[PDB]
Amino acid sequence: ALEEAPWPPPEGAFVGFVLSRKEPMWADLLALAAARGGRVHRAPEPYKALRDLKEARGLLAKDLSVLALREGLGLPPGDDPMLLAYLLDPSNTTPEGVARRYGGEWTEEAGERAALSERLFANLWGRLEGEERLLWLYREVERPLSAVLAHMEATGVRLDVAYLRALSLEVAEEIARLEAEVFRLAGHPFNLNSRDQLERVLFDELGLPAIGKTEKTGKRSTSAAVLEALREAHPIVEKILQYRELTKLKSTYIDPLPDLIHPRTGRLHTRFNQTATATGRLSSSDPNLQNIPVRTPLGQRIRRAFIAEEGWLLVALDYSQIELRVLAHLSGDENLIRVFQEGRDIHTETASWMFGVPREAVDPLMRRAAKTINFGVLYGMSAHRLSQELAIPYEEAQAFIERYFQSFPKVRAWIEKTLEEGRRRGYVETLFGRRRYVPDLEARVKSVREAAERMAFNMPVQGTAADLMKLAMVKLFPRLEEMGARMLLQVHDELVLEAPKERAEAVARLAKEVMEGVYPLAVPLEVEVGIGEDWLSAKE
DNA sequence: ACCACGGCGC
DNA sequence: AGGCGCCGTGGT
Ligand SMILES: [Mg+2]
Ligand SMILES: [Mg+2]
Repeated sequence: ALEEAPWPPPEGAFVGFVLSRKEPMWADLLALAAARGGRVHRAPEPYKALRDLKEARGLLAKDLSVLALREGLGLPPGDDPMLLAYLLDPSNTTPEGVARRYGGEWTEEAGERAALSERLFANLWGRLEGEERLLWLYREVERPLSAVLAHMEATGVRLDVAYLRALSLEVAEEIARLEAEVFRLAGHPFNLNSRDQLERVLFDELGLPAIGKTEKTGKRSTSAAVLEALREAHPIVEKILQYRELTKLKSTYIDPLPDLIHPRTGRLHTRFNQTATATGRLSSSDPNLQNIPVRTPLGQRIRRAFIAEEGWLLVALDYSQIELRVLAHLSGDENLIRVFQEGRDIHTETASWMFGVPREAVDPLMRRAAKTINFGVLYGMSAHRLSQELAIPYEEAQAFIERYFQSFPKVRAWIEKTLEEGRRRGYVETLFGRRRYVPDLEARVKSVREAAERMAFNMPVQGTAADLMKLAMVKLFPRLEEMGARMLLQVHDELVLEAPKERAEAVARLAKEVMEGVYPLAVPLEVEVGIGEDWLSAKE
């Protein structure tokens, strides 16, 4: 019943804190408190009081550690019931949600957050009793990873502001050309960013066929699915798509980046979240690195903005084909495993297995087919979309999917076994036992059920790839710290480091070894490494 | 400002 | 290929 004692707290208290805004690097610490045995201790001066703690334990511990690091304090994050909640069920992604689900309330008062953290931790710890695989993940991956991520977020990355000015101008110049042409074809200016105004132009004024409908507003859609089907019905459609692409790039990944350069540090502090996704993959925000375009040369132009400090270099490491390697491991398909053991081009081999021709006879269009099939099958691409993407009949798409499963029958078996297990147990799991609940496999609606089926056989693969990277980051960090090198960015299956140019080569060698050897699979883990003054130069 | 929403990236 | 972070719009 509310025992309130003075600051400082006994060792092993849980902390609660309130920030002026959600982003710790940019926030003022408004209040700080700790709780132990349900006894709450409120700090009189929060920043001063941070020096009394030896670690941050509690909800959003990593975020307090980032802010402490900004302030020159080494306050590592430790136990956090968010990590436990996320292990129990990855739909647990926010403190508000976790309190709602398991008891208590996420409020705006630091003492209450401290008390909540303590009770939630005990509760969730009990709920994990006997779950040895999740507990292994907590101890070997999640808790130690949180300290790595704190350092990554607090360190940040240098941007090339002169380059971004030049890129901005170039893109602005092309947007203006496209804009003028859309208006010339429409016969009058209008707001190209307004889908409502664009709907009226395309379908009422120009009279084009309206295929699809919006999802909730019930109007004629102007989505790329519609426009693609009309790219010939009128030249304005192609210009709209080009304009949309550039404006999305500019407004998302050019215009906002310089404003994200911190006044104190001179660096951009991408935020990393380890309890955000269905699969266990790390997420980033401000900016979201995952959605920098990867197909287009546009994406490359953004990566070029990320540069090393003067006298340093960036080292970029990528797990080549890790999703397919994991699929090979999980399915045990001996044909797929052989491709990788033999160190062969996986798409050329797939093509040559698929088509029963020698690898020398595989032409680029065949390799493109194999590549699309490889990932189509992984991601649950339909025959209809496959037929669009390769520009072949629908029946030929169907045949090509069946040819793949004939060649890789244990991949077919594994997908069906995985769906059966998910339907039986209500969840699927990764190699390490990270678990995702999949209730909608029972869904009545075809669309919703099929989405659940894709999640069911994607999560084991994606989440194994995720935890391999996360384990590798945990293993690598202490070794980099000792070389005076640092971890900066993680996205997809890639890790970006920064090191003094004198030690960049040795750092690369060390990181490649650690990542390739993180865990033994039925196939080799292969890491592509590059070194450069900017991220584009390092990963090309 | 707040919100839901279309649209789009992965 | 395939839940959500992101942008700008239009409503209040
Ligand atoms: Mg685009
Ligand atoms: Mg929405």
